[PDB]
Amino acid sequence: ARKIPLDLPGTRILNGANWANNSATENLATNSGTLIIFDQSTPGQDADRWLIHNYLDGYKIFNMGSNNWASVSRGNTVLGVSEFDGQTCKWSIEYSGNGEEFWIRVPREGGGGAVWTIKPASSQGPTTVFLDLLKETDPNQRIKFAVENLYFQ
Repeated sequence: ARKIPLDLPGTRILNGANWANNSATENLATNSGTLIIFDQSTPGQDADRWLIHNYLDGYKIFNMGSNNWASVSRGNTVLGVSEFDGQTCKWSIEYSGNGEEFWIRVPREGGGGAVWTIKPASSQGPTTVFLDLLKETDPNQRIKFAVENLYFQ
């Protein structure tokens, strides 16, 4: 509950009422990562289901449908990448102090890493994940983990 659900591959990642989806690329040329889309609809089998596991001093976040890891992009966004990279796929997961909400943060020595920030990309959506400086009162930065056979079945 202030507990991160590890090794539970049916876990949904929520911001508010929306949950995170990811899909494997259909592009032919080399792809640098796919968007993490927050909504209340799921695009493909298991696209909304995530596995969180320890990785060194942090965590790795894996999508069961896309076979991608959530990763720090070079453009201050969070994208799903098809191969694990320890330099981009490790996250700090820090309890916010409220409820069951957490911040998912770029690892940074001394703290202060930028955090997952769920925002519409345009007035027409979609709503995706950015890496912005932490504002402790910003609802768009608060992440919750909804466990299968608890909040939903």
